[PDB]
Order: sequence, then structure tokens, then C-alpha cells
Amino acid sequence: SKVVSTDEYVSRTSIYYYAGSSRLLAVGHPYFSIKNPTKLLVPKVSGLQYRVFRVRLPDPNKFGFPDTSFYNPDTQRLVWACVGLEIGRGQPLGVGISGHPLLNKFDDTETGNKYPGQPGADNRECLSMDYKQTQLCLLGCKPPTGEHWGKGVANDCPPLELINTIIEDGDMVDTGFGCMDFKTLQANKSDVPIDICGSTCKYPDYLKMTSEPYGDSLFFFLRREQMFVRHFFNRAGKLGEAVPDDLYIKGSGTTASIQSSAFFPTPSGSMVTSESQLFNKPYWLQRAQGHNNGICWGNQVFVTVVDTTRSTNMTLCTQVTSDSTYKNENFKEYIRHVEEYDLQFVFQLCKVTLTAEVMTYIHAMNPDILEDWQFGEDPLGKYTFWEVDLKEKFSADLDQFPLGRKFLLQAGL
Amino acid sequence: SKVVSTDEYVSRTSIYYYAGSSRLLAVGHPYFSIKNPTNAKKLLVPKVSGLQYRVFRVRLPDPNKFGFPDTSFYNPDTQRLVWACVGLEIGRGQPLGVGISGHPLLNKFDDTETGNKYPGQPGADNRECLSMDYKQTQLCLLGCKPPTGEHWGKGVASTNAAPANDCPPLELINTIIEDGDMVDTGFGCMDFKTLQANKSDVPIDICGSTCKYPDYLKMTSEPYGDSLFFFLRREQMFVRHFFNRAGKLGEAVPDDLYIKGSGTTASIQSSAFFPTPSGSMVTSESQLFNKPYWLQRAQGHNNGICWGNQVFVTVVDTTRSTNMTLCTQVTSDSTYKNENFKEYIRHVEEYDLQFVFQLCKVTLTAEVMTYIHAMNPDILEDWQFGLTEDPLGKYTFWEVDLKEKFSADLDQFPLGRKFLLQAGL
Amino acid sequence: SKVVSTDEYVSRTSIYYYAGSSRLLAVGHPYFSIKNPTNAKKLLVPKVSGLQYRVFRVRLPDPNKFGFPDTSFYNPDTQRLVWACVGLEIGRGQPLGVGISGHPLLNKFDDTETGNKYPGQPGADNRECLSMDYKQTQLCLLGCKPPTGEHWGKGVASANDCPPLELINTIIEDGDMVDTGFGCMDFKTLQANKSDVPIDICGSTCKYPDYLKMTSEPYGDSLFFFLRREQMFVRHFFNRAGKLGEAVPDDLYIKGSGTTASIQSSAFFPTPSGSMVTSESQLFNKPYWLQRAQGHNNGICWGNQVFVTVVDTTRSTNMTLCTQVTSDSTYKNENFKEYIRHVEEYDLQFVFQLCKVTLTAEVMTYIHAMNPDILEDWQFDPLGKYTFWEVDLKEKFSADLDQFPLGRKFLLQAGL
Amino acid sequence: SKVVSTDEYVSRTSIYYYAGSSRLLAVGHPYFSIKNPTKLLVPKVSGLQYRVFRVRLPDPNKFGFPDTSFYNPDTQRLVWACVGLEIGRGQPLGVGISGHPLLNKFDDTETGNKYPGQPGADNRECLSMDYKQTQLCLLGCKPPTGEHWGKGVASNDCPPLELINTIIEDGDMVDTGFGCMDFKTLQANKSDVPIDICGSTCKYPDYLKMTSEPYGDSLFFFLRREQMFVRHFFNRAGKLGEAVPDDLYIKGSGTTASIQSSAFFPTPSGSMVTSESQLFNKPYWLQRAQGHNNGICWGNQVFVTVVDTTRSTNMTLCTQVTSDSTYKNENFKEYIRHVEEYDLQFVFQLCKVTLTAEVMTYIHAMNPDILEDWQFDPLGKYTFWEVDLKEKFSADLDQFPLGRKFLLQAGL
Repeated sequence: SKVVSTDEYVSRTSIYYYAGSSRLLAVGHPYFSIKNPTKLLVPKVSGLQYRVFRVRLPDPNKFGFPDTSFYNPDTQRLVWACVGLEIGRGQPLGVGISGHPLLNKFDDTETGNKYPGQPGADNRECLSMDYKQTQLCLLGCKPPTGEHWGKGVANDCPPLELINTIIEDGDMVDTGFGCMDFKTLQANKSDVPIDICGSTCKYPDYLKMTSEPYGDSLFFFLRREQMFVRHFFNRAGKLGEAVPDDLYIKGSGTTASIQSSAFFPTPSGSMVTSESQLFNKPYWLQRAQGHNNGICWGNQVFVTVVDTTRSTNMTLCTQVTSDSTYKNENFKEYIRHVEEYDLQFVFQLCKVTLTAEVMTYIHAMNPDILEDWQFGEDPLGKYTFWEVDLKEKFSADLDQFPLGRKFLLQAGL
Repeated sequence: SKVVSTDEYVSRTSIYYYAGSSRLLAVGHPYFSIKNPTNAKKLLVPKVSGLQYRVFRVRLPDPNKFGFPDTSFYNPDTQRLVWACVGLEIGRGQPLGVGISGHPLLNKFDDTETGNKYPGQPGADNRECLSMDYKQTQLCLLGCKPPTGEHWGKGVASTNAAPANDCPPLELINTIIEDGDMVDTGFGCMDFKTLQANKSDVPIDICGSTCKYPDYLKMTSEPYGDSLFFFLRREQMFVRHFFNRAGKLGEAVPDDLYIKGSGTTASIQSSAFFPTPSGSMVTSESQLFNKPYWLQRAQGHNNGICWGNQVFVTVVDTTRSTNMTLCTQVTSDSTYKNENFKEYIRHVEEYDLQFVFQLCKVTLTAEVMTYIHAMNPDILEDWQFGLTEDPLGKYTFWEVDLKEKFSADLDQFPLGRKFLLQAGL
Repeated sequence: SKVVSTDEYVSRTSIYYYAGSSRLLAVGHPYFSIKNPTNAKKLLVPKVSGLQYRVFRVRLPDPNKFGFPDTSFYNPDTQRLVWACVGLEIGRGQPLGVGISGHPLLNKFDDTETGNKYPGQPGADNRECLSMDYKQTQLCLLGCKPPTGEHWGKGVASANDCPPLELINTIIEDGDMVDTGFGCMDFKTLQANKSDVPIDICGSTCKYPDYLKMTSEPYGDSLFFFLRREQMFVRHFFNRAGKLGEAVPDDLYIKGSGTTASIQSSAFFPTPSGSMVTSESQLFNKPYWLQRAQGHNNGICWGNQVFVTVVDTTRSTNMTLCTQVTSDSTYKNENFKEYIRHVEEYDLQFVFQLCKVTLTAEVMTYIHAMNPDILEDWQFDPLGKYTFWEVDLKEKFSADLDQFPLGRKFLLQAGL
Repeated sequence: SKVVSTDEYVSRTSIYYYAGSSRLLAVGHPYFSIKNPTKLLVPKVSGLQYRVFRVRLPDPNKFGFPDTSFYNPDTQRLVWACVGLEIGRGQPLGVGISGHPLLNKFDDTETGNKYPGQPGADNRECLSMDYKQTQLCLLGCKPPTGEHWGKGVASNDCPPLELINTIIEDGDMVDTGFGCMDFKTLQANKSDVPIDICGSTCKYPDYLKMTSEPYGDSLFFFLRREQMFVRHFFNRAGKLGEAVPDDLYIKGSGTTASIQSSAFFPTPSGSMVTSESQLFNKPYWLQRAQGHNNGICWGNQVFVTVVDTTRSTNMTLCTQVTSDSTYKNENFKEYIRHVEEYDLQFVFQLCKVTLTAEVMTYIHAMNPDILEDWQFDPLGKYTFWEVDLKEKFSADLDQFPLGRKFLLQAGL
């Protein structure tokens, strides 16, 4: 049908509630997960992962309100609207490093590699790098949609297909090598560092999400990406598509067999700073750009976050044997990464008058809304999200919490 | 039980006072303290580093025992007095500059920025002498309660059944930030002494220390808001170099992430990478200090009330971390000989705390006493003198005594003059 | 007594005057002065460096003896006149640029940025020829009192050989070295080997303005106002040769053996770098209008003199000069002599406002407490031991403001 | 005399005119000009040169106006006033490189040069660098005045330095990071700076002298933006003319017996060029000048001085001498060329001057040639880029980009 703003059929009340997730912690390995010598022994926790929080809200129609005289349950139903959001972030600012002990890096081509080139059977090197810096935040009542390139269906070069998937908690953000399925498009498992070489890097499909009719994916969003090229390398292996003859004059002797033009850069996120921080500050959802003005259908909200500005990897070191002199054989080296979150919300209570035209519109939009309201199995159960249960976390005492105090000043309340 | 703003039970007066700490100096060694090879537990050269927290415990005179010229502004039978902080400037001397830390035996193996070709040759001891500049940090915290920090330490492991791996379990620990504690430097906020056994993975000024980061989340969400009247912070860093560690790799790369090598690439190289930080450049424009802050409305419920007649000023300033090179001549000669000179390193810190305080009165009604007792009973204990030791003594602070430093002549001091223009008086 | 603003006992008139120093030039060697080899304790080539303080002592004509066209605007029986500074522009010539300092025999041992592998090779003399660009600094101070600086010197000797450090306040003189990235310390007395910092500071003292002390002095005669802009970052990471005076404690490392048996020097030191000079960050060649000072002296130039203190390293370019001793058809190093010279170009511009002071009994008591020399020169030089760049403006005052650049700007600013 | 603003004796009319030079192109070699084995074959065209345009205006007293009833030629004379200016710049942004195949560079002293030093007879190297970035714009009816350091009069072999003021001519070299000096006379070895300045003089605008001149004819207004940093640290070969004093260092021995050269010098770098930092391709409206001449173009001429290193890209050209199936270096010749594209746009306002006895006395004191040309070429020794606009004035302002902008600015 013709989509209308929620402001036309969802009534706002003066009832507000605060809800906080409290400290959220993830501790794990930044490059790979550790399996049980049989489930996960040590999870993969990286600053380059998507954090997709599925925040569960209490059903307002079954909520224990002190006074339920503000609406008529015979003809009306209740729904929460998000009006304030602050994403707390702990831990200091810092930059981590990823790498590969056997990266397919051949020669440094920044100042030039003189002829002749010597390509043996295995010239992989141990190289590491810092990734492209990314901060982003998405808010909606529907999980976010990402885009990435995978191997499609049919030189033998793989066909490229742009694939849309739901971004799950733990998915890898793009790091400077693009949003692609590195497992299926890079067979040697050695062209990108190990924390993505068997993974898929996804980029938010902002274009698709903003153009969807009802606007359930993006109540609003913020994003800040930056990177530059730090080093200039080339690949080892057969060059799949040779340079055409009309683009160069053939060499002779030392320059007879041409060198590999399969170049690749290493990225660098440059500096992280406090002023460029997107987080630890409130966002007030006054007017969404989509038609859904922050209405949390189904009593759930999705907060999607990427934050590489706190990607420091901690070095842990144990001593196996105590000796009076230093021996490398006496110590084991470990790496660990942590993430500290604290989600804060301010919700506004809303009522929906269920006329025949309103029920028809809602049924077109989403039939499950009317069934859950008991009027006219989780399809998202196949996906992985960070569940945040706030059913027992709602409070009407706004000024007893930081974001609630800010909301009272913002709305002048 | 329901926390309310101090604006509801603390009455403001038109009485203002200035107080200044005058020059505060700390001179010492930036990497370690030097102990006395003799009694008694005293220090020859203290550890003074630009990477340290400065936690000042500012003692204020008890206004209930203060010699006021006219005490007709309140009723001591039913009321009590307390100071409220309304103005603060953190003076900083010495020029801007950046210091450097390092380790003569740092566990640095290979440079992996442009790649390290195979094979790698790891002998018994490949430690090198390397140094670096740290992440730049400016921050300042103000409250009537000492600040709370967070860092990672060694926890306890579940040993049932058998050991999963010898990697130490990590636990997030909250402690009070004491004067002299090390700020995070780019290697995280952790207990390096207990989590890095080889004493050689980070420079020596933190390798036997704990780096702490302020638990801003915990401090702002605590109900009464006595820790943070306000705060300012400015952090920046980038990755300068890319290295890897020597020693046994505790957790090997799984097989599905690479195709095994052969010959030169048979023994995989260490993927225990680590960066060196860099705070980039310090500039005058980004300075947090040497400017006044006016505390008009705090975000917490404590609107600058200095309970217990004390204030905590927490400062980190790495923008003046210059380490001075000192050089003595042992033997006089006409030609240069390396053994005729001794090389020393010293670091200095120059502070000057300035405040403007507002006198306040509290009426001890039945409702006020019930509330204050819930919040903090020690407030009512210090007030009570008849009817009808140090809880923080176990911690180390830079004591700043202002009991004899309060002055009512505001226009006679720099911050007092600024306050008069700001408030229009 | 209790200090009050000059606004309470100094009356302003509508009489304004312009004064300009015209072009001021200093030409010399940036690293050291060249003294006379025979028959003289005078200098052939002065030390002129972009890292020096310029402290101008500006002499103003006594307004009480000034040849005014009509002197009926005040009563000489009960009043006295004094100049107040209301406008200032510090003109700077020469293009923006960065100079370089160094030391042919600097105590640099190894580069410790990517690591120095063991073992270390400490011979008898490993000093190297090294150069660097300094921390960038712009600052400007204005007062009727010479500026006060701070630096670290050798203290009172009072269980090791490390010198005790003492914070010293001195008057900043014209030609003193500003801090360059190694701190404000007496390098001649605190670094005996003369080889830890470049030669243009290794036998000098670097001073930093004691802003805290100057702003806290009661009358506020030192800083009518000030501007400052400093920046630097660490460019390189080195360590020192020589005996390590204070060894690393044993609990901070596990001892090595064989190649790593003899521990390396942890006496690290950085080289600074001022990054870029830009037009946007220039403090100079723009006017400053002194409407209300933060101190109690609101720009009143007691003693008919003003001190202008400037540091500007954004024009520290050192020119390379090359002479040909023998003309030859091919290039030979033995035919040329290499010289280095540095120049500084200033142009001080002022707008002064004439003021009168009514000498009542209460005012005379206050002024006498503040400064007794003020009332005696009125009828109603301990600074000779210091070195300043004397700027004589006694014959440079003009009331025709619109005939000069700063004067035209002032007329537009105040709407006159 | 006593100088007064032109607003006091020059009356403004509501008559405005547009004038544009159209495309201005210069193509040449960025390091040196090429002369014939007999004129000029290839001029020296570099992004480090001053462009000084001498703009000729039509004499308004002899201009063909449609209606001349707005003034009395018996008692008045006409003059143009500049009220709008835009300096059009074509070609993309980019940075060029200068160098010297035989530069007097000895050792790299950035991380240290270990002893002993090996100073042979000729240790010059082939080195190149990017220069200090400079954007500047000057406007007046008098050519600009520059400053540079030259050899003074001798009164101990260091040359005496003297500060010299000259008129900046089109083609003069701006300072590049080595100062504003006469490199031909102050650097005898011809190898201390790159070849495009080593036999030239780098000049810097004498802003102080021009702003302090009484009538203010050189600078109606100006804009400037300079930036640079030190990229590398070197030292010079040759005899050290002035040795380090003995009290500043402890004598060496053995390998460190013979001290190394402390004749250090930096290489500059202009860092990055950006669209945001552009001074050009935007209009400047001359509403009130800081000098007393408020944009009055005495003598029917205007001088526009421009420096722009943000388009200093040098193009590499390569010809093929012999066709062969494999690559051989001797079969190709390598050339270097640089280009500059300008487009000067002006908006002029017609003004009338009533020549009373007081006004004529003032004008004659200021400049006697003004009244003589009014009937009521001293600069032939200098080189300028001549811009003839005598046949380029148009009263149809809304037909041109700058003219449309002016109509919006003044609300006309």
C-alpha cells in the first residue's frame, strides 16, 4: 500500500522509562576462536567485529503498570518507542594489530624491485599491520543488512556476486581489503591476515536499508571511517591475467620474464582521538528519516556497533620454568582482547488505536504484530546476536540514571 | 533512598572564598624509584613520570570551625556548613614536550611491518634495546571521593577437570587510583607484573607496575555522584611499528587458517604480534589546563558539594613528559672518553591548583538527617558535637592542605579575578 | 596594601599617539658567536638564532615633559601623566621557514627505535655528526616589567653522583635561548661532556616563561597580555654512551647471559621536531587591542617604558653561504668555504593612550607602596645589569594616527 | 604632505564594467630556459615563479560612453576603481619536484654519521626535493616591492649581507625553503641549491614596506598562505668557513680526531595540496582597502601579482628515436615541461574627480604624471606579463560569471 509515518497512527504518551544493560564484557582471542578438545573454549573477540545487540523489551501490554487507566485494552494496544540512546564504551582508546605468519607477500614495490625476480615455491613472509579505522552505530527494530562479495555461479577467475545477508554478532567488518568472502575468493588462505582469511567481511548496505519502505532497519545511524595506504606489495603465484602487449615494450635478458603486477596495499587507520568518538554521548531520536519514527515493534530493538578505536590487544606471558637467566624456552606468549559496553536507553510509551483501517495497514506491514497482540518459531533464531534482556530493567525514575537525567534536561523535563 | 539533587537540601550563600596551593613540585626518576640501601623504607629518588596519575587530596578548613567575621548568616543550633566548589584552574608549569620509555632487554624479535622472510632463527635470548613514545593522555577529575580505576589482573581458574591451557584467566579489577599510579600507555590497562612473567614485554617503567584506566562508566552511574562533579579527557595514539615476540607461542594458529609450509617455511613464525604506540604531537591548542572551569551544574546529583571538607583532583598530563638528560664528569681529560662521564635521567612536574569555593548551609531537619545518613553517615558524625581513623589512610595521595589558605579577597588572585568577571560581580 | 585596578586611580583621555620602530634587523651566526681573535673582547659575528628570546626595551617620552601643542588638559599642580598601551602589532619580515641545529660530535650511541641487537659495542668515542629541527614556539609578552623565566640548574649538593636539581627564576634577557625540546635547563652546568645537545644550546641556558609566577604577582606589571603556541613530536629514539649513573633495578628484568650478559644503556633520549609552519597559525603581523587586561595593571606603562618579549621559530631559516677561494674549471671541495648566517626582521607598532593620575593623599600612599620610583621621577636603574634590545621611541610619537597602518586600524576598531 | 583617503576627493558613479583576459597560457621548462645557437626557444616556466600581470585599462576620459552627461570634462576627469577580482586557475592540483644532478650533499645526518668522515675531492650527489608551498595574491596600481639578501660592501671571508628591495618582475623566483637570497652571488659553487634557483634570486614580498608606504598604491589588499616542514637533514662538503669554538665541545681522538662539517642544511617539503586551502577561483570584493588608495587605478593600469605552487606538476614527455622490439634506454629521449593556466576577471567602477585648486595641489604632490596624462613609461626596464583589456570592457555585467556574482554581492 502507501506507507505513512508512525506519527499518523501511533499516539505518544507522557510516560517515559529508562533501561540499562549494565556492564557488558567480552574476553577472547582477537584472531581465532579456540575449540574444545572434545562449543568454544576461548571465543574470538576482536575490535574489528560487528556487535549486534538484540535488546529484549518487556511487553507493555503485559507490563505491571501501577496505573493502566491511560488506555483501553479493548480497542488499543501498547508499544515502546525509543527516544534516547547512549552507547557506553569502557577500556582506553588504542589500536590493535593483525597479521599472518605466512602472508603471500613477495617483494616491496614502493621504491621499486630490480630485475630479475626470484619466485621460488614458498616465499611467504611473517607480516602484520593495523587495519582501517571504523566507528559506526545503527538502530532499528529489524536486524541490520550487510553487503559483501562472494563467489557466484559461472579465464578461470571466480565470478563476483554482491550478496546481502543479515549482519550477526561477531561478523567481521571490512578492514581495508574490501567486503568479501575471503574463504571462498582467496583459496591459498594467505593473502589477508588470519583473523579474516577464513571469514567474510561485511559492509552495511546503507543504500538498501534507507530505501526500504517502512524504515525498520535504520531509525538513525552514525558512521566514521578512515584509512590510508601504508605499504606497497605484490603477490606470489601465477598472474591469472597477464598485462596486454600494447601497454609495455617487452624486455630482454634480465627483464625477459615480467614481474608480477598483482599489487596489494596494507591499510592503516592512522590515529584514534577522543574528539572523533561517536560513543559515550547521548543521541535523541526526535525525527527519524524513515517512516518508522523509532517504534519498537515486537518489543525488541537492534543496536549494531563497530568500534576499532579500542582494539588494543593485551600481551599475556606465563613462566613455565623459573631460572636465574632468561631463556626463550621458559615462557609462553599469549594474546587477549576485551570489549566493554554499557547500553542506555530512554523509552516512550505509545498506544495504538486498532481501527479497521489501522489493522489493515499493520497487517500489510507485518502480520505478526497483530498476532502477538492477540488480535487478527522465531524466524531470527537461525542467526547469532548478543542477547540483552531488559524485561526486568525498566524504571520510571528517570533522574536516578545518567541518561535519564540528560533526557530530563534535553526535553526540558 | 531516592537520590535528589543537592540543590534541594543545600542552601547557597553569597560568601565566596579563594584558595591556592602555590607551586607544587615533584622531581625524580621517570622509569623507577631508587631505594635506600639502608633504613628506613625511604627513597633516594622517587619515581616521577609524565605517565603517572596525580591524585591530590585537597584538605579544606572545617567551615563549622572557621573564624568568620560575621556568623549571623546561619543558625548553628539547626544548621551546618559545607564548602561547594564553583571554580577550578589546574596550573601547569614547564614547557610542552614528549618523553620516552624503553627496555634494554625488551622481548622484541623481528620487525614484521614489511615482512620477515623465512626461516626465522630464534636463539636462547634475542632481546633487544629499544625505546618508544607513549600514547598521549590529558585528563582531569574532580569530586569529593577518590577516583575509581579499572585494570585487568590475574583471576582464579576453574581446575575441574584438568587444565585447559596455561594462559592466565583475566579479571576486571576496580581499585582506587592513587597518586603515582601509571596511566595506560598503549598496551592496555593491566597488571603487567602478574600477567607478563618475563619482565621484558613492555618498557621498564610499567613492566613491574599496573596501568589503570578511569572507570568512567562505573563512576558516572553510581547513585549519588560524589566521584565526578565533572571531567575532561583527551586521548590520542597511532601505531608506529609492528613487531612480534620471542618465546613459545602459547596458542597455535589453527590448521584451517593456513596451508602448511615446507623447508624454509616448515617452522611457522610467531604470530604473537605487538605494536609500539605513539602519541603524535603535543600542541597548545589541545591543552586542557591553565584555563578555568566553572562548575555551574554537575551531571550527577552532587552539584559540587565537598563533603568532609575535602576535594580530590585527579590529573594526567603526558604533554609535558620531557625527560632531562644529566651528565657528570668523573675524570677531567682533554679528549673524550666514554668512561669519564656518568649519564642520568630526571623528570619534573610543576602544578598549581587554584579554586573558588562557595559557602553553603544545611538545615538538619528530620527528613534531611534520614537522607544524609543513607547517603553518607560520616557527614553527620563530623557535624555532631554532643547529643540533644582515616578511612582512606591505607591509600597514597598527594596531600594538599588549604586550611590556612582560604581568602575572602577574591580580586587579589588570578582565578578570583576571573570568577568576578564570569559571574558578573 | 590591597591592590586595586588602575581603572580606579588612572583617568583616561581622548589623546592618542602612534609609534613605530621601523625595520629592525639582526644578522649573525645561529649556533655560536664569533669573538675577536686579537686585541678585542668584542664580537665580529653575533649569535642570532630563531630559537632566541627577543626582549625589546621600548623607551617612551615622558609625557610630563612632552612638547604638547596645548597642555591645558591636566593640572600639573595636582596631576601627572602616563602612557597606556591600547594597541600593538609585531611586524615580522622574511618568509616562513624552519632552521636546523646539530652537533658534529653528539653523544648518540645506537638507534633504539626498531631495536638494537646484542651485544653492544661501547668503544672510547662513538659520538656522531647529527642534526635536528627543534620544537616550534611562538610567544608574545607585554608589560612594563621585564619578563620572568624558569630553568633547572645545579642545586645544593647536600648517595650517588647525580646533580641535585633546583628551579631557578631569572629575568629573560634579549638573546636567551628558548626551550627546544630538551627542557629548560642549564646545559653547560648539567651536561659536562658538552655533547648531549646541539652546540647552539649545549653551552647555554634554555629558559621557559614562568607564566604562573608572572600572572600571580600582585600588581600584574609583567603580563598585560600574552599569546603562545608551542608544538612538537618525537622524531627519533636514541640512547647515550657513557656510564649509566643509576642502574636498572634487578626486580625489573631477568638477567641475560653470553651475548646479553652486559646490559645496554637505558639512558634514552628523543630528538624533537616542530612539524610544519603555516600562515594560519601565525601570531604576528596582526594587531592586538588591549581593552581589559586580566591583571590589575590595565596596560599602564609606569616609568615611560614597555617590554615586548617575542619568540618566533617559524622564520628560523638558516642561509647557506659559499665562497670560491680558487677559480677552477672542475669542481674541487678545497676551493670553497662554507658559511651559515641567520637573520631576523622585526617592526614594532604601537598605539598609546594618554592618561592622567590625580595625586591625592590616598593615591600617593598607594603608588608609593606599589613602586616608590614612580612618584620621584614625577617630582611629586637596577635593570642596567641586564641585556635588552633597546628601542628608542622618544622622538617617534605622532598624533596623526591615520598616516600609519596600525593607526588606521585603530581608528576603524574604536569607530573614531 | 598629509595623506587622505581617496573617498574624500574621488566621487563614485553607478556605472560598472566587466573585463576578462580569457585563457592565459605559459608553457616551458621548469628548471631553465633554452637559448638558440644563434632568441628564446623554450622559456623557463615553473610553479615557483611570480606571475606579475600588468593590466592595461582603457582611458575613461577617451572611452566611448553611450551617454557622457554624467560629468563635466571642463572641470572633471575620469578614473577606474577596482571593486571585484577573481583569479581563475586551470590545470589540476599537484606538486612538482626540483633537484640538482650535482648537489653539494655530503652525509645524511638525521640518524647520525659515524666517525671517521671521508671527504674526497668531489662528493656531490644527484638529489631532488619538493619545495615549500606558497599561495599569494597582491593587487595595486604600482608593481609590488620584494625583498631579498644580496652581497653587501666589504669592510674573515664570510660575505657581508645586505637587504635589497627590488620590483618583483614576472618570472622572478619565490622563496622555496632556502630563504630569499641571491643564490648566484652568495653560493659560488653552483651546487648548494637545485638548478632552478642556483643561478637566480628568490624574492619575498616586502609586505612591511608596501603597507607602510604613505599612499598605499602597492597593496589594495593581499592574501597569502605559506607552509613547509623539514624533510631531511644533510651537511655540506667543502671547507668549514667558521669552525666550532673550542668551549662548545671536548676534543676528539683517533677516529674522531678530525671534526666533521657542522654546515647543516634542510630539505623543505610543502606537504599536501588541498582544495580547501585554495586562495584562487573565488571572488574578492574590494569594499574598503587598508591603505588610503581605496582601489583607484591611477594611470589606467593595475598590477596583479600571483604565486601558486599548488599546480606545480611537471609533465614527463618521452620520444622514441628508434623502433625496436625490445626496450633499450638509448632509444628514448626524456623531456620535462611545465604549464600554467590563468584567467583574470575584474569588475571596475567608474569614478570622477573634480579638479579644484586643493585637489590639483594634492594630486600633483602625490603623482605629477596623473595631471599631465589628463592634459588638464618609467617601467619599460621591467618585465611583466602584459594583459590588454582596452578592447575587453563590457557594461553587460550579467553576461559573465564574475559579473553575475557582483550583481548578487551588491544587490544590484
